[PDB]
Amino acid sequence: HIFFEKAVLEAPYDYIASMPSKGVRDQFIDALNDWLRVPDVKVGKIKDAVRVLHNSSLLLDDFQDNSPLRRGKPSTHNIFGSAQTVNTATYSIIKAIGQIMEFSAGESVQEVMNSIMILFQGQAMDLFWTYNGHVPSEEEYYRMIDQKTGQLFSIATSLLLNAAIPRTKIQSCLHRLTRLLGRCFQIRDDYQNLVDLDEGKWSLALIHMIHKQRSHMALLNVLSTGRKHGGMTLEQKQFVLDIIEEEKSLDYTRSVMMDLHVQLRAEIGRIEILLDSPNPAMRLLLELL
Amino acid sequence: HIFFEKAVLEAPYDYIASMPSKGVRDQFIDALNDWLRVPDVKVGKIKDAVRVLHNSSLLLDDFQDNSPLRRGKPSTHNIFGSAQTVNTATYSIIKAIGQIMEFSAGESVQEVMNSIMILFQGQAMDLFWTYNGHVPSEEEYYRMIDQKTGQLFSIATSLLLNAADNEIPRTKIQSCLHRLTRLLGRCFQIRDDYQNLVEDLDEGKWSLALIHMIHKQRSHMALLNVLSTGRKHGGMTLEQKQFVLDIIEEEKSLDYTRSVMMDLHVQLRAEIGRIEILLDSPNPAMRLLLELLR
Amino acid sequence: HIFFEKAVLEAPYDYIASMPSKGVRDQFIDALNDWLRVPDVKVGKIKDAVRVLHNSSLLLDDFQDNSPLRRGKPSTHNIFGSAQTVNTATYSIIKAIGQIMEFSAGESVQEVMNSIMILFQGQAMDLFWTYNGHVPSEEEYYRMIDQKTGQLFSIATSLLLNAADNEIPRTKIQSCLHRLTRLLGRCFQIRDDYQNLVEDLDEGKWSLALIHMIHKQRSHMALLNVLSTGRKHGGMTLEQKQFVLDIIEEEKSLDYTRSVMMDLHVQLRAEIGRIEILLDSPNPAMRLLLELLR
Amino acid sequence: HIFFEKAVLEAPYDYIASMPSKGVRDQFIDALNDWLRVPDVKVGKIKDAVRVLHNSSLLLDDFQDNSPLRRGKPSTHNIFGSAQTVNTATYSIIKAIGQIMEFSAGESVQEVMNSIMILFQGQAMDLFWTYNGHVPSEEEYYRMIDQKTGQLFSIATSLLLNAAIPRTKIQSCLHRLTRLLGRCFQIRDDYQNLVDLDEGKWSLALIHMIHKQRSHMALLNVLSTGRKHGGMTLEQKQFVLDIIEEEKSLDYTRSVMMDLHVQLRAEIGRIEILLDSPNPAMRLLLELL
Repeated sequence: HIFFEKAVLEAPYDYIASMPSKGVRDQFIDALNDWLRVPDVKVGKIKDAVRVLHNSSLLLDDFQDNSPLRRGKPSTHNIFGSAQTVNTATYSIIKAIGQIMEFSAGESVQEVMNSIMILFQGQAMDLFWTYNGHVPSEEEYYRMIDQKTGQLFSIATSLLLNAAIPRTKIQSCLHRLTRLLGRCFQIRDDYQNLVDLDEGKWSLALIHMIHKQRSHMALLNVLSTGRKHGGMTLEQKQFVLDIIEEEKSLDYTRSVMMDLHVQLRAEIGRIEILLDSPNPAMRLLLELL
Repeated sequence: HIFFEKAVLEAPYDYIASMPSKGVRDQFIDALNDWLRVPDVKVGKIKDAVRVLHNSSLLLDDFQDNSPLRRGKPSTHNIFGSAQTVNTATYSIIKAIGQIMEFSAGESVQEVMNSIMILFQGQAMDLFWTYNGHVPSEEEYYRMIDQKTGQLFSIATSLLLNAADNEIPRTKIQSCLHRLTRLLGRCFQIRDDYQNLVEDLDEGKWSLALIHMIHKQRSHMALLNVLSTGRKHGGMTLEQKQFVLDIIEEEKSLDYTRSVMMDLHVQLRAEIGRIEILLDSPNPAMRLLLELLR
Repeated sequence: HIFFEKAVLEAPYDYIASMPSKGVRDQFIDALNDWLRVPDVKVGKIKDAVRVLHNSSLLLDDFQDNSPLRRGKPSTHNIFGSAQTVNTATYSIIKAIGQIMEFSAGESVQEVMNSIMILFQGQAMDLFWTYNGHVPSEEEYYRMIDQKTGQLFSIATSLLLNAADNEIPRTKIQSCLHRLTRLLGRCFQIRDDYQNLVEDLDEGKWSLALIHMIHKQRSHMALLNVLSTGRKHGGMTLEQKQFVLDIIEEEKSLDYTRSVMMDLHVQLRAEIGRIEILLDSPNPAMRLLLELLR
Repeated sequence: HIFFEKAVLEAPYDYIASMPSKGVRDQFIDALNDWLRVPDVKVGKIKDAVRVLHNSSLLLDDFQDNSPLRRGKPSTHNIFGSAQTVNTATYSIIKAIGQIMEFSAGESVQEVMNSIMILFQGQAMDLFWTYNGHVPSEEEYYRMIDQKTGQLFSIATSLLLNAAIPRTKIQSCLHRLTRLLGRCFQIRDDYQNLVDLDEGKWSLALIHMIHKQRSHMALLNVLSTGRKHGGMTLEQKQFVLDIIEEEKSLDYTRSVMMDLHVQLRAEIGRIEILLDSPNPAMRLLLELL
């Protein structure tokens, strides 16, 4: 009937939903709801909207990096074919927009529309630097990371500032905290995924090493010419392993995390002092990293 | 520099922005404008957004059906890779959705996006059939063709009408126009099909001819089993493809779509004459659009 | 010398003539003899012909499902090649049909072959489903299982009864016996299935479990799409196979066949008690046959 | 319904039937009906029975020699898979037996049952000599050929002698003509198929050359060791081509045909003189070769 055509379109989403999600986009909102304090009948709807947007982000990601198994279960790219996964991810983002064009928000449609166009620009960069071997710089890797991960919490917050009653004075001093939390969470996720293979999959633990001016040019010319001629040899695979240990990129991630925290605990304090009410939970949210 | 990011993202959509489309969406919009009588500023922004949706559908369709040379240049999938064109298409769809929002919000645009998710339910039906091999019926196949090809004309008309003049009959012509759009989209899909079989796409997709043959009790088993061996071996043969061409030549397949195209053509002709009697004047453009369908 | 031709033809069937079958057709025939009370010359020729049909079905089945090690030796397909085992199987089927003709022709044997062509309509249904991927229903799946596994027991019983004693109730027990055969064959197929899932055959075939899952609206799409990708890539994975095992563990699949096996077991038990009241004495062998079904 | 399960089993047969059959098994019976003169309501049934038996023979053959295209259209082995073609060929022979267990014949069931067991023995030999490289001898190749082709006309005639009224005096002097016509027709078919590739596909035009004691041992050792090590080289493929020309196997087929004819025209004469009625058609049947 109609339920058939409706449950076949939403089948890949129904497969990615049953995954044991970390529950951060649904906890950051629960921690941001301590300050903004929107009604439950609305915060739940916004949580649903950011949840479908993020699950569709995973749907596009798990295909945009060919991986038979993402975590525990097999990857949607490897179960429903590839054409089905793409044609359901696109429908899912449009459905989330229509969910945002509703009670989620009325007049600031351009606000979330632009904050989604940023989310796709910050991803095209990753696909470009992987498909074209064009190694980045930290001034651009941090740009991309904040252009692809933080642009989800940005929509998550820009819709909670459209419902929550002071003024937008917090905005300029609230977005900052959003982008900071987003970058730190991506960095923590990369760290846990590391503790390696290349094949066009950059990270902080690689943009710090491939720019270490000691043995830098050896690196900028080891990946290439080998990634063309097959993939890599066997002593070369150990070479970069021992190279990452040299300057200890794995410790620059620790240092940047030790700076994102002390940047968070001074950025949360801005909100804690703007509104005269502590937040015994958002300070505990930092246990994520 | 954003000047570079904003041009690596748009790069795929720019690659088929200049392809020789020989499209008809433009002619249909310039023919509906003969009735709606909207300012040229409007008929410009509408074409400059429905063309984005169309080219985005091309990226999204001409990639699942991995093709080679298209008009002298290879398919956008093989050049920019699969992962990059998908991201550019998902962005370009949102770019057009944002373009729509700007021109108008009165009379609601929550029914202009609810008319795009239908354009993806249709493609979802098609990509579920071609993948899981489930043969369609005849009514279900017509439903998918209406959902997938005609829905883009439906978006264009539902955006045109929403800023038509604020005069005119308004709603008293809306449902009639929507029926005209459905029949016109169905004809323009079925005509490209009948031109393809004058076949060559037996690698997975489902034309109306295939729906005619697989449903006739004579040789129904044979054709069903041929498609299964094809999808099992990834392409049938140059010999088995000649067998399917001979089934088409046997069951009078090129005579059953013609008897459907020539029927939908007279139906569209009756529909257009019904539009010229609903507080409207002649449209020698629409009757020149039907001539572009053999 | 014919001594060589007559031994290269019989060579494949002789290769599984000594395989450790652990079969049950013999036990069932020796249990039906407890009722029919036929001369041992009969109960010998019957087993020496229904065993030929069974081993021939093995050649014909264990070849389409190209397998490797079977009981410590490879499948008869890989040793003698596909073309040679098929010819030996088609000959051995006719050898058993000719064997049947000899023992008896009164009461007609034109209904003993009409009960073998059913055993091939069943296998034809199975080889059309596994090939063209058409999912079965539940009643159609039970029909195929009755046609394919139970029909060999039906041949044995319709040959036993046709020379049962010329005394006995005769026809007044024929239809009851035929219902007993159908239920017993269905149980012995479903039990081998439930033992296979304590799975490992997701390369094309269709167990009852697969018919339970693909029919439940929850995750019906997921499982259908997994089987399509499997049959498209020729085998799914070691990862996707674990996904199907987790669906089985989720939808309570190993609890729905058990609720069907334990139902068919009580049904068979009631049927056997109904046979002991139809001018017959106890059969402590039949009630020891049911114990060989967990 | 029931028509479904009935038309799926008989679908491969329905595909091999639409082929443009030569129409020999339905013409040999029409030419044998001149002497025996059975009723039409019976000769048609026997023609149907031998037609399904022969179409099932083709079904097993076209799979037992892997060929994507037999003639004009594609091969049943390459359309319905392989498991379907086998499981319909077997059903077709059983159905033909049941058609023979009827009006076709009543009491002489063993006659046609044995004449079908011979038809499968005469084929197992071919599959053995192909699957095992065991080159035959003419004393065995003629045996196999008469054991595989003539055993169809044999059933075609043994059922017309079960309906047709003299005695079985003709039998012993009628079977001979059947087997002679069967061998000559197979030889004519092989000749037309030749006027080559090996891969275990013997013929008269090969059993005559691979036994030509001049260059014989070179042949018995050229095929093997090469058919294992890949297939063949490029000068070797021309070698046997020029070898067949040497002794002219292609002319021993002509000589054996020039003997089968003069053997036929003296075997048909036996029937022509036994019953005092000429046959202006069976003499014209010989135009097949």
